[PDB]
Amino acid sequence: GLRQPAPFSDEIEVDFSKPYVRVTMEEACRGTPCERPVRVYADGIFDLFHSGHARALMQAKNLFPNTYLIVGVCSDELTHNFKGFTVMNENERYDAVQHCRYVDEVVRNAPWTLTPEFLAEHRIDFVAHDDIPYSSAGSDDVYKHIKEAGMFAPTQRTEGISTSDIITRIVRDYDV
Amino acid sequence: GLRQPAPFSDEIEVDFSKPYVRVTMEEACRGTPCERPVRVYADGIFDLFHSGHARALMQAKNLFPNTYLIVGVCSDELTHNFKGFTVMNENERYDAVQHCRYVDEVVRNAPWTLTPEFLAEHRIDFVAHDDIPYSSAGSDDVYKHIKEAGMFAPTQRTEGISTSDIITRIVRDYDVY
Ligand SMILES: C[N+](C)(C)CCOP(=O)([O-])OP(=O)(O)OC[C@H]1O[C@@H](n2ccc(N)nc2=O)[C@H](O)[C@@H]1O
Ligand SMILES: C[N+](C)(C)CCOP(=O)([O-])OP(=O)(O)OC[C@H]1O[C@@H](n2ccc(N)nc2=O)[C@H](O)[C@@H]1O
Repeated sequence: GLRQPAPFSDEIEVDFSKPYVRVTMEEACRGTPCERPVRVYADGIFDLFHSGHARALMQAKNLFPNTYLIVGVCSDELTHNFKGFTVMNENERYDAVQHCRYVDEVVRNAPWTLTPEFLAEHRIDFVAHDDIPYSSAGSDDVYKHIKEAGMFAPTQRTEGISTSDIITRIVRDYDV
Repeated sequence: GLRQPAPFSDEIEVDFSKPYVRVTMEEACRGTPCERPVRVYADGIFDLFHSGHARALMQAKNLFPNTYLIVGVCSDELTHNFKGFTVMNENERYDAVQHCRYVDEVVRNAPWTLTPEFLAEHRIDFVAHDDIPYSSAGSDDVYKHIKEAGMFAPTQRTEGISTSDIITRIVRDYDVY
């Protein structure tokens, strides 16, 4: 099956000879050549990595018939600054994502807002995340530019599980 | 890489016109034919499934060059009866193990002590778990017979992470009291 964790982006050599040329939704759905998988990026904190996360990564991996899934995971410094507390530290969250079935590669220290430099450096064809506007603010939606450029592929959240729900059962369990 | 969850054991067509014949450690380490991967079984609760669990599965999957890893996950009733409380219910625990990278198959309602019939029905060659005697009790080690029969392949625990440690950090961080 698989035997080794998904590598960090550092451990893979990319041909910078090939220029950054994206595939359209239409070519991506028809199935790209073996050598040229559609490169999908999904980003997250992935704190208390749970099945809600893995299902999202599963959907992003299946967006197209030949897909290579890159998962960016945000550092503690960024997450603390813009969102709040992490139970698991950055190294533990990098590690958990590496053992997910659907992942092909893990970028550490992922950015909060995606930049043209980052998308070009990782040769990203599409970005996958739920469709709810992510406002971390000074912005209404950090994904707005990605949706506007036609590169956004929405996934569905798994109802009935989340980091907050899990923490909440654990504190309820502890109180009673 | 992979696209679909690891299947549950009931979703897989299994040829029984094939006798239960175990491979020895020695044949296992040399590499079995492509069509006869070494079938390794690892069992657990997998509550708040974390990297220590995943690294145990990773080791079990790497024991031999051509390995098929079957992961047994115990039901809530057994766990509550013999070990203690679960944060995740059995369906959530089953599901999480299905998304682990190293798993080929998942057996639900896994037994507490392995029986000859279970080991035969799933055609298990080796059982992987850490080497600390697991006493649930009326036994000193529920893996005792597996060890004596030569089918036990010990994995190493990942230091510094556990279901308990995680619960403990969460209580410090968010509990009102
Ligand atoms: C901070 N960003 C904007 C750079 C990345 C996104 O940050 P986030 O807060 O959505 O991260 P997260 O770790 O909460 O979720 C990562 C991904 O898993 C998904 N997810 C999470 C919980 C859940 N029950 N179902 C899900 O499908 C989210 O929709 C998201 O697509
Ligand atoms: C109940 N049994 C005997 C049928 C199954 C064993 O039950 P358990 O309590 O060892 O289950 P568990 O979910 O705690 O552990 C599952 C597997 O993960 C391993 N594990 C757990 C935590 C950790 N930090 N490192 C690990 O390597 C355990 O050694 C075991 O091999």
